[PDB]
Amino acid sequence: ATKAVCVLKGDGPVQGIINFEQKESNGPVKVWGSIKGLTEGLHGFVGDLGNVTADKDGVADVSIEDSVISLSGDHCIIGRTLVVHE
Amino acid sequence: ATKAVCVLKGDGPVQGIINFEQKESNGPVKVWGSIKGLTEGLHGFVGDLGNVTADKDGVADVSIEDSVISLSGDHCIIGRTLVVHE
Amino acid sequence: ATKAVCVLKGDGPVQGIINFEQKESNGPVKVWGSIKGLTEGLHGFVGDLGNVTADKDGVADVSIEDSVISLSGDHCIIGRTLVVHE
Repeated sequence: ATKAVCVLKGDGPVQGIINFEQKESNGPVKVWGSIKGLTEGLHGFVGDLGNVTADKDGVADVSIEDSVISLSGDHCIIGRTLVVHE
Repeated sequence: ATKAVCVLKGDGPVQGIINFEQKESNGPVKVWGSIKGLTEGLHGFVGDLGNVTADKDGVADVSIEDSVISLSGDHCIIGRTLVVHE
Repeated sequence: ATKAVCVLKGDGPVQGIINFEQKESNGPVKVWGSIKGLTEGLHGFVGDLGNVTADKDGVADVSIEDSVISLSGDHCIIGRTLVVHE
């Protein structure tokens, strides 16, 4: 099979198969999400209240996430500031 | 099979298969998320209240996450500041 | 099988399979998330209230996480400051 990702025979759910091949990427990558799996029965081969949680909160005014910023020059300031000339 | 990720035979759920191959990446990568698995029965081969939790909180004004910033030059300041000339 | 990650036969849930191959990466990588597994029955081969917790809190004004910053030059300051010329 030489190179082969996610090779299988039979049954059973398969979820979340990711193949990344980068050549001089120079960038941000974000993989995220929640997975839930269950197998029952399986004869001849009780309910649980639950929840998976991956949220977020928080209040701001300047928020940068998974971004690329480039500000080259003079007086490159991030956030509040005060510049007075003469 | 030479090179083979996630090779299997039979049953059972498979979740979260990630293959990363980078050549001179020079960048940020973020993998995140919660997984829950359960197997029952399996004959001839009680409910539990639960929850998985991966959240976040906090308040700010300048927030940078998983980013790439480049500010080259004079007077490169991050945060509050005060610059007076003459 | 030469090179083979996650090779198996039979049953049972499989979660969180990660393959990283970097050549001159020069970057940040973040893997995170909570996993819960349970196996019951298995004949012929009591509920527990629980929770897994991986959150975070804290308040700031300048917050940088999993980022790449490069500020080359004169007067490169991170945080509050005060610069007076003449």
